[PDB]
Amino acid sequence: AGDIEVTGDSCNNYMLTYNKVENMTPRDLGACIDCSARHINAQVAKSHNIALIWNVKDFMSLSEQLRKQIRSAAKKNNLPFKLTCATTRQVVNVVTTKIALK
Repeated sequence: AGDIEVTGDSCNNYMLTYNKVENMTPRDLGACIDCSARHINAQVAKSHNIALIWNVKDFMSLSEQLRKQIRSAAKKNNLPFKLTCATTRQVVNVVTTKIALK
């Protein structure tokens, strides 16, 4: 694979709405809920200059299938994807959707 930027600020565990919920395995769905991952619209993220900042341990908890799907969606939409060891969450100033089946 290769290089991802590593930042030191808070994470958001945001993933694009292109990664549909019904297309994940029960394992990856549980991992997203366990790390409180949220859905954000791509054009919504681009206007607010929002980057995809994932906690390293939380990103690791996802299957490699979904891990590649998230970074591929960010690249497709010219959105930066970052990793961090920070566990503090980004203050949410943009509308996002909780990932669940509800």
